Amino acid sequence: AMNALAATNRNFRHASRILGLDSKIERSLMIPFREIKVECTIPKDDGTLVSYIGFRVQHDNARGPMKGGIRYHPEVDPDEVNALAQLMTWKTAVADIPYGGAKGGIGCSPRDLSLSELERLTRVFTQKIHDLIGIHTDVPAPDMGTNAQTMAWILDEYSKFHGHSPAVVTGKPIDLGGSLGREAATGRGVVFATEALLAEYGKSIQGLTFVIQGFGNVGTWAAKLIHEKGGKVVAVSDITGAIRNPEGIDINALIKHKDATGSLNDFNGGDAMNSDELLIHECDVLIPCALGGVLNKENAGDVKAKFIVEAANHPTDPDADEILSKKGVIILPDIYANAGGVTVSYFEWVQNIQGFMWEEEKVNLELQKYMTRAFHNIKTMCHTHSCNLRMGAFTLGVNRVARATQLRGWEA
Amino acid sequence: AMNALAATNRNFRHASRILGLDSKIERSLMIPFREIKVECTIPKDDGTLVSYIGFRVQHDNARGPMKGGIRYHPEVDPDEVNALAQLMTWKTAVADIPYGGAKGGIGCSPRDLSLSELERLTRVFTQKIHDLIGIHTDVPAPDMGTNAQTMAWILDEYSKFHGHSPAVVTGKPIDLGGSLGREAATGRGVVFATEALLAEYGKSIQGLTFVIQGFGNVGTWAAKLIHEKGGKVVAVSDITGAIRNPEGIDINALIKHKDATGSLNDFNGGDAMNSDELLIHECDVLIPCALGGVLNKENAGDVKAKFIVEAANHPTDPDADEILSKKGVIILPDIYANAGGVTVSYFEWVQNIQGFMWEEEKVNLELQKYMTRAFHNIKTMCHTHSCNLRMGAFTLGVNRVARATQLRGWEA
Amino acid sequence: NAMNALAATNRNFRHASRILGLDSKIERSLMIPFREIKVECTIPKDDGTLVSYIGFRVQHDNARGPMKGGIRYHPEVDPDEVNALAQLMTWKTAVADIPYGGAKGGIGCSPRDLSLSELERLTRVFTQKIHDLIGIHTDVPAPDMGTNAQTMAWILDEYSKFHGHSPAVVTGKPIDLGGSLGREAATGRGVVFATEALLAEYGKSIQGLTFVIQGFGNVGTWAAKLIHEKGGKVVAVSDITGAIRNPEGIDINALIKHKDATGSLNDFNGGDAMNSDELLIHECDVLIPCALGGVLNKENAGDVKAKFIVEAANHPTDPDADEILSKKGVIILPDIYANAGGVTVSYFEWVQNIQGFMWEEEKVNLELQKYMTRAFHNIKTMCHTHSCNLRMGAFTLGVNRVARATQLRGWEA
Amino acid sequence: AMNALAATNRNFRHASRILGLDSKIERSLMIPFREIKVECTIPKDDGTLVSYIGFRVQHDNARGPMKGGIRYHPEVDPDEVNALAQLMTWKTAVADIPYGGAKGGIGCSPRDLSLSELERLTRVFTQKIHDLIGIHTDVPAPDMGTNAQTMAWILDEYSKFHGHSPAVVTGKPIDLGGSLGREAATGRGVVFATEALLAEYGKSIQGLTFVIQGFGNVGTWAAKLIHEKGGKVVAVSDITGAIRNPEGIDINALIKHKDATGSLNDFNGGDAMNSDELLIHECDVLIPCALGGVLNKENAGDVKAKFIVEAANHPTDPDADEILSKKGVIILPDIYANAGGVTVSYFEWVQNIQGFMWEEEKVNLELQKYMTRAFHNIKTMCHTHSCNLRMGAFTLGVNRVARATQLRGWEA
Ligand SMILES: NC(=O)c1ccc[n+]([C@@H]2O[C@H](COP(=O)([O-])OP(=O)(O)OC[C@H]3O[C@@H](n4cnc5c(N)ncnc54)[C@H](O)[C@@H]3O)[C@@H](O)[C@H]2O)c1
Ligand SMILES: NC(=O)c1ccc[n+]([C@@H]2O[C@H](COP(=O)([O-])OP(=O)(O)OC[C@H]3O[C@@H](n4cnc5c(N)ncnc54)[C@H](O)[C@@H]3O)[C@@H](O)[C@H]2O)c1
Ligand SMILES: NC(=O)c1ccc[n+]([C@@H]2O[C@H](COP(=O)([O-])OP(=O)(O)OC[C@H]3O[C@@H](n4cnc5c(N)ncnc54)[C@H](O)[C@@H]3O)[C@@H](O)[C@H]2O)c1
Ligand SMILES: NC(=O)c1ccc[n+]([C@@H]2O[C@H](COP(=O)([O-])OP(=O)(O)OC[C@H]3O[C@@H](n4cnc5c(N)ncnc54)[C@H](O)[C@@H]3O)[C@@H](O)[C@H]2O)c1
Ligand SMILES: O=C(O)CCC(O)(O)C(=O)O
Ligand SMILES: O=C(O)CCC(O)(O)C(=O)O
Ligand SMILES: O=C(O)CCC(O)(O)C(=O)O
Ligand SMILES: O=C(O)CCC(O)(O)C(=O)O
Ligand SMILES: [Ca+2]
Ligand SMILES: [Ca+2]
Ligand SMILES: [Ca+2]
Ligand SMILES: [Ca+2]
Ligand code: NA
Ligand code: NA
Repeated sequence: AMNALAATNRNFRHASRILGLDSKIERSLMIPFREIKVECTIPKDDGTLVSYIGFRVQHDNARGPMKGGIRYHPEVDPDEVNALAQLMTWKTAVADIPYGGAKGGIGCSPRDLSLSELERLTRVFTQKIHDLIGIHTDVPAPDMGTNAQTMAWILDEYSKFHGHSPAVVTGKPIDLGGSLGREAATGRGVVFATEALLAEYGKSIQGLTFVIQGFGNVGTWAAKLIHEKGGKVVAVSDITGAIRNPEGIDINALIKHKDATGSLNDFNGGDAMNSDELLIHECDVLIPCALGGVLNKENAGDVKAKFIVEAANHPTDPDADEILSKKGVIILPDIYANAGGVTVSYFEWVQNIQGFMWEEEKVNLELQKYMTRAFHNIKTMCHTHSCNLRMGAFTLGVNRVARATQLRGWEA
Repeated sequence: AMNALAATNRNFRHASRILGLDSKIERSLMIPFREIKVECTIPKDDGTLVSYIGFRVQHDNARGPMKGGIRYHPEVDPDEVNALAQLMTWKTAVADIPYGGAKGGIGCSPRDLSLSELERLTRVFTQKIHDLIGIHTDVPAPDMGTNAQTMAWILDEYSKFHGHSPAVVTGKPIDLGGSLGREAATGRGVVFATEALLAEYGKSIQGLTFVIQGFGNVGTWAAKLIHEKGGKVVAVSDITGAIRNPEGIDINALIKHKDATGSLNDFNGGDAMNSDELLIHECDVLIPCALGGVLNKENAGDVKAKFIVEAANHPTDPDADEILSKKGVIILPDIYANAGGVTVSYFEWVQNIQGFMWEEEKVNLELQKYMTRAFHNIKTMCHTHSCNLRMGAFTLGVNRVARATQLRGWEA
Repeated sequence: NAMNALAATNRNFRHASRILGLDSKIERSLMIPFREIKVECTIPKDDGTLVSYIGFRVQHDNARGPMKGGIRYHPEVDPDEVNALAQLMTWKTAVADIPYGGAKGGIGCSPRDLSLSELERLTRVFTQKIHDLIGIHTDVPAPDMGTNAQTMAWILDEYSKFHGHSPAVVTGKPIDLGGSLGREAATGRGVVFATEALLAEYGKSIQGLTFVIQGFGNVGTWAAKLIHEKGGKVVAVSDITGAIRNPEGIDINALIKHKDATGSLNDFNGGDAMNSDELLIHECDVLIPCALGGVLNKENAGDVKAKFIVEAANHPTDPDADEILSKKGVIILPDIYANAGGVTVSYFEWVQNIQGFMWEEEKVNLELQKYMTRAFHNIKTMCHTHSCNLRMGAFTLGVNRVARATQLRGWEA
Repeated sequence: AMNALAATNRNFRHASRILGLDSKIERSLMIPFREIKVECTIPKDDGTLVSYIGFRVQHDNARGPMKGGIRYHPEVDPDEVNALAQLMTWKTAVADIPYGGAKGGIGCSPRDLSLSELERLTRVFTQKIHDLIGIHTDVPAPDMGTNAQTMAWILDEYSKFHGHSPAVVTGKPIDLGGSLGREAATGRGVVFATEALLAEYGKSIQGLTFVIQGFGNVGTWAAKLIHEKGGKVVAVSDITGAIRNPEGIDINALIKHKDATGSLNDFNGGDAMNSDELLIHECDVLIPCALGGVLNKENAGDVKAKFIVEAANHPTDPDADEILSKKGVIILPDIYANAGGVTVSYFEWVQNIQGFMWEEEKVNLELQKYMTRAFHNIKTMCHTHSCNLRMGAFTLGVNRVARATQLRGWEA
């Protein structure tokens, strides 16, 4: 259970060492451009007040407007938001999209708030950060605990202060300027990333078994698209519980059952298992799709997967990376594998600022090209620097940010 | 040495209980409106880069634009800036000036920077916070390690972004719209505060002995104006050392000597003394004028003063308060005694927005009037609530802030 | 016959710089204006045909505060003149110890040749072209030659379309639109105060002395009227139409009525026509130029008969004339002091506007007197410190104050 | 050498008389929209101050945002900037790109300034004009003495005041939103223009001899691309000297030599020649790529070229035009032949505001289309008005600006 920012800074310092970065540049790159904490106090439906703290860490904007989602989750805190924001900086650079990195969140439990309370909280948070975000400054998006409806409320409230600004947030509903393909983009990108990786070993998804932790926006689309590529999704978990079927779970039936009952439990097409054995389940490919830090020094040694594809942000800490590398496990890093979301967010933003939307086929074709080119550039760094996939992506992104920073200069 | 924010929060909660504040209002008043941390990187004179982190905590704005200084000191960190900012909210309310509270700082050692480096650092910090401050939003000022020249640079840089804005900062040089009386205002207010307290016992400054920790903007003017009221300043210290004379130090001579040599303890008109027994020196009145938290559980039992007048922000922690109370020591609290600075800053801001400067005698007569009225209001709270001077001031300030907050309301 | 106005003003500035011992880099920075702006101003005439003018606003220096200075409509407006006038505003505001820097603007046009509707359109288009450059705490215009309170009303009205009601963006306004009591008369009244201050140093006063006035507009009429009411004998007056003299003194109130009724000073029953180019060399105790700059120059200065010159116009005496006149024993009270009653009461008008509350005229004129008395005292101090004449006493006072503010602001980016 | 603005105004008045332009419209089109001169004072690396005067002439914006580069050169003065700005107005209209004309510069010698000094000067200039330029107002670019790195500093400083604004300047580094093709664009467009001209005579570049004055952004690319189309570049000069080779200079070798030594002198593949006989050197096509006014009444009669293609701005004054016309020399005018720079600048601006960059193949294909179309419209004007190439282009541009001006109207 390592501190999230300590783990991410360890990876950053490793990448900086591989690159030979100057120490003063390295320090500047670590320090976020701006960290914001704001009081967010709303009346509950019964009129009583509740106060939350909202966060937006704006890590780096050398390569363009900052980009990253907003997490509503009880474990949101400054270290977590800082770690996620720094990862967005490297992720956007690896994807070669013209963004820097940011992240925000509120430490709350959304399932304990009514829809009207969530809307008020979202609008108050927007009132408290509207002057610090913007189409060409910092563009939020969903993350854990938020979704396209959350984004609609941000858009609606932001637009009161600045006029109609569809490009100020991505992950919007289609009817409010959202992009076709954005809902499925992170899971679909995970599929593309997994296919690029497996192809290096002469393999494809068909017939392989997959274990998925988390069953939300990322986990459901990754599970559904892997299954439709012929993969055997043999175990899935979420906050409610876990299920397994060694012949592969009928993911579409699982989605129906989850929507209808609110639970993975009592699914007819699988067996209840202990959630805390999900990550060490037998499989070809393990895909964490929920919280970070879940693969650590305590359980990494029990991981049975041959490949790990990080759909979640920072699911594997650096202690686990070492334990797993010794076990022969290949790890496709978060800052590449889950970048389908922010890549299609970039396409959404482009569509909005161009005032004209794309067909879904074009969105998904561009997503594939970007994921293919990013993986190609990662492999080049891995070869240049004789390093593993995580450090190939991390050095790629750090190097691109350092270049843009140096071009912009340092005089006042 | 107790954590500064923990110490201030202990005092705040006690005050809230005295007032019977609802627990949700109590929590809201603790949480700052907005906390900002920004990277401040400059080239040094030799061209090499140095990176600092700048802070501005905007604690509360219910009563008006936020107000508070900018500290350049190596121990600046988020807990310190948050504690100072919260104290500004109570202090402005105690003074009955139409401001809320804020504070900023950079963790740096100004003596280690050249004048050109300090100017670049000040201008970059201003570039990083200009969108967060403003004449009717948040109005900075000096504190430890900054002075009127610093404020000139903030004014000059801010005005590039928003046009000429003299009232955006106070403590300015007279020639750029500063107020007569502001340089001396905190020390002069300390004198008025001390006179008010002493008169409750039939006493005057004339003939009493005083010990002063620190010899900067606050300590020099407190010592000089006490001396000119006939007080005997028997010991003085600063970062370089300490000097004592039980007959009274010639403060004007000491000021000349300090300016000529940069040190205190080789002064002809006194004897060197160990700086670490200054606070426990025999005196009628002890006036800390340097860092916070210097009267604590380790040394409070050895304090020999009959009265403590808090010129520094939070020089006495709550452990020390309890120890000193049992010894019969009477403590005039920071949020009253040092409020001359922010009160004359209010007058400076008024003069700027009115476009027309006042004579110094008007500034100082208004300062006296405000300090006499605030002391009376503190005494009223002390009598109503049967509480000590610190809690009289804290409850006065918190109550005023809570009242403004409740009038503004909570709907979105 | 005149020196170039900017060369003349820079020669005075360089001399003041030398007296003060200014560093050469600071000297150069203080010469260079903050910002010079030239804009096309094209309007339809009443018959629909187009006419194009060039408008100027030179923002010379803002170290001491919002820039301040009038707008001139006159055929001889050009960049050198506007730059010279703007630089003089910087020193004048500093001499007066008001919290402003210096700017000036203008249009090279002949207002007499435009209809009122054409003048209004031109003024509104000029405002449209510079509204983003000026502002209550940035640059605050005012009248000058060829413009008046009605001109300022149109600037206010057009500017407020872009920025909301902004009374303090311009001074010299009509009283009924936020103007200050006392501003119409302020420059002439300040000229009297300044003259009284100077004469008192010689144990004299206005009563019984003789005065010659060149120009009979906002400045010249009020200087002449108020001098006359203090017992001065105004023995010659000119404007663009002609010149009249009466060695026993002209009835200024009668002359005002005659000029109003006929549009001319000529054929006034209470004086004698004279050659307008002998006006400045007429016998008198005190000569007060109240029209164009550079009118005392190499060609006529040696024939000046006045004992005192009080500069109500901006830069009426060039440095060649200064030197000639100094050898003749003529004492010259400089424009950047003597005519500062206008900008001083403009400051008061601006204060009243931003404060939302207007003053009585008695308060305005009492404050004007205080400011003019204090400024003269400070000029005398500089004269004594630097062993220099009145012009250099004022110039060094202003330059020193601007340099001090500049140094405090600093130079890093 | 004639006055630059007098020469350009003479060409403008000539074009207006060909068009029968209304005399009032003519006068308005001559008068620039807005001329700006600003103080630019910086500390040097040793801390001493230096003051420059920065200029931005915004000549005409009837057809759209104004466009034109920034020159750092000791001969920069108001007449030169006014002349270049008026030429940008006609050039943009000839190219049929939706821009008006502007130009800027600072009278300085960049080679006498350090890189940090150049950066501070550039940033201060930007501070002084940021309120007067903008994506839809006035978009600068490089010119003599500035380059992509200069533009990066303008972008960076401007974005402090207005947020990230990549389209505010063109000629940016690729890694900061620059366009592929922009660096080579002016020289490449010179090639296209020359090819369109020569084709009118059944000629092409291959085999012909060229002389080039200047060897910077424009001269190096023009010479390189001409040589790669089989042209014989027989003489080249820059500020350091001149070389000739009647069999053709190896331009790639000359570039490498120039880079390594900083001089064209002592190039192993050419002979020194007197650089003030470069323009009168025997050749088929003469291409000035440096200062304006270099062909004048004194040397035009000695010109030996058959064609002059004006890559520099206003290299030929009207006295020379007449002398050369009598000699049968054909002159392809600057406002057409060098328009590849601004045309690809337009594509860069488009890419930036669209948030999505183009392939270089597309950039260069569009450049060719635009240059071919502009030449066709110039020939149409030459035939309609029985005038030479300069007046065909000048009348095309003036007529397009006059039309847009008339549509906008004149009431307040
Ligand atoms: N949404 C995106 O576009 C996107 C993009 C890239 C990366 N990510 C990352 O993907 C991960 C999932 O995000 P999401 O958008 O799917 O969130 P979501 O809120 O839609 O779903 C989160 C899922 O995780 C489950 N979960 C929560 N705690 C769990 C626990 N302790 N054990 C097991 N399951 C648990 C929830 O029940 C739910 O199934 C996060 O790390 C997020 O930062 C999201
Ligand atoms: N300046 C104001 O208007 C103002 C207003 C209210 C309260 N305060 C408080 O007053 C105190 C002093 O502020 P200032 O403006 O005088 O600062 P300053 O920087 O002008 O001077 C600080 C002084 O403290 C001394 N000092 C520092 N560390 C010391 C140590 N360990 N022991 C002894 N002396 C030490 C320095 O040597 C110097 O004499 C601070 O708590 C500040 O927050 C300042
Ligand atoms: N108005 C102010 O508040 C103010 C303030 C300070 C200084 N000034 C200066 O005072 C002078 C006059 O300004 P004003 O406001 O009275 O202008 P105005 O337009 O009201 O009047 C100008 C006067 O000068 C006369 N004049 C013009 N050319 C002349 C010539 N060749 N010979 C003789 N007389 C001539 C006109 O006929 C008219 O009488 C100018 O130098 C101006 O810059 C004006
Ligand atoms: N850069 C563009 O995109 C662009 C676009 C259109 C037109 N132009 C025009 O092209 C010309 C060159 O611009 P650039 O971008 O190549 O500039 P640059 O600074 O990159 O290079 C200028 C070149 O001219 C040479 N030079 C200077 N003075 C000279 C002299 N007296 N004799 C001979 N050579 C001399 C320099 O040594 C250098 O080789 C200028 O007229 C410019 O306005 C530039
Ligand atoms: O779409 C975006 O802007 C961000 C997507 C994400 O923030 O969830 C992420 O990549 O972690
Ligand atoms: O004058 C001000 O606004 C600042 C006062 C201060 O921050 O130094 C303080 O009261 O601690
Ligand atoms: O009142 C003003 O602001 C300006 C007065 C004036 O510009 O005419 C001047 O002093 O020359
Ligand atoms: O690319 C631009 O916008 C301008 C190109 C240039 O200014 O150098 C020119 O055409 O002269
Ligand atoms: Ca950073
Ligand atoms: Ca609060
Ligand atoms: Ca200047
Ligand atoms: Ca025009
Ligand atoms: Na009409
Ligand atoms: Na240096």
